[PDB]
Amino acid sequence: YFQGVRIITNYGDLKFELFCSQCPKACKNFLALSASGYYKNTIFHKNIKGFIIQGGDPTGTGKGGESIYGRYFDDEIYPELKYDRRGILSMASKGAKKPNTNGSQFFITYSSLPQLNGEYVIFGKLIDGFETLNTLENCPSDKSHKPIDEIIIKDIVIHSNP
Repeated sequence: YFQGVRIITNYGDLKFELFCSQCPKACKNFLALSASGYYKNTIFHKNIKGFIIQGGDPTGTGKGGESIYGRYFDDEIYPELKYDRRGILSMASKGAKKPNTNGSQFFITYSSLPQLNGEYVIFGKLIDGFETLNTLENCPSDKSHKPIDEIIIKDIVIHSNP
């Protein structure tokens, strides 16, 4: 089952395993947006050391993005999927506060974050590119947590092992 994707950035590649069985709606959205080029030449607009790095807004402001299903789609949230390691991949939203408000924006965690458990859809985990994530974490941000130099997602591709 579970597929891999590679997020190709201007600082190197991040490889994620996606949780296909558990979170098919979140995974299909991410795959279909990725395939249609929706994430090409976009930025991570928020980067907070020891917390999260967030991108996936074609607008780059943190206000935009929509799903393949419409503006929003429903949560796939489970006790078995937790923020229990560095490199978890999730959908941004306004907290499960305003449930079922996933769009296109996503974030990657820099550590275990039990306060986020149940709050956001987790749908993958980093399996390779840990060195890339270290580099990203150390990229300076301004006071609004915006990278000073742009962190760019060139593309997100479905990875096939040779």
